[PDB]
Amino acid sequence: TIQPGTGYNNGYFYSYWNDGHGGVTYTNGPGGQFSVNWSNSGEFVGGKGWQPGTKNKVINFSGSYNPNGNSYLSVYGWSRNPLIEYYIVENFGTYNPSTGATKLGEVTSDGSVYDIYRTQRVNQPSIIGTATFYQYWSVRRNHRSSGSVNTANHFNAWAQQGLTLGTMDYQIVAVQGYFSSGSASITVS
Ligand SMILES: O[C@@H]1[C@@H](O)[C@H](O[C@@H]2CO[C@@H](O[C@@H]3CO[C@@H](O)[C@H](O)[C@H]3O)[C@H](O)[C@H]2O)OC[C@H]1O
Repeated sequence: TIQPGTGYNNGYFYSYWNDGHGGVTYTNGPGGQFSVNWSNSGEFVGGKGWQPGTKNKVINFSGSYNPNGNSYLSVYGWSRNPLIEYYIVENFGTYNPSTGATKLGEVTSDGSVYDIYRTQRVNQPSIIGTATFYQYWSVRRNHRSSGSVNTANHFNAWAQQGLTLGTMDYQIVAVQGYFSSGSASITVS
């Protein structure tokens, strides 16, 4: 188990963040592996990947994802200038993050159709401090906890629809939770 923060572990960049609430354990394992076990958590996001991401990375992931409540499993990362939090959501718990959001298209990639959305966070934490910024979403219709994500297909379709990214910051497979419980064990490559 590690403190929230960022660094490298067995060759992979990791980011682990929470809102301080308690109830989440993040573990870096061998190779590209990480595990998250949480019980009546606050908000948190943790996973392994790269710093910086690229616009055409093929990300592979495999393992087990057992949320009990509000949680996502996503390729997750940020761009700078413009500041964007983005999500290629492969699975989730009790909440589809695109509920109520404006649908801005579809993309077919890696065995499923994804629905595309933009949302906005207002004065929320970010990689550069409290800010108001857009989120880009690709929400997979066929949920899964293993597979391959051709991020180019998503970034290109986003750009097509006017969801353009700035300079890439980190890019990970992440388990996210908001006041929920669960376990996950995920291996990235
Ligand atoms: O030490 C600083 C960190 O705390 C900062 O980390 C980022 C803070 O925001 C994270 O994203 C938020 C929560 O879950 C998301 O879905 C919300 O919209 C986000 O508001 C991101 O995970 C962290 O990396 O990074 C900069 C540091 O100075």
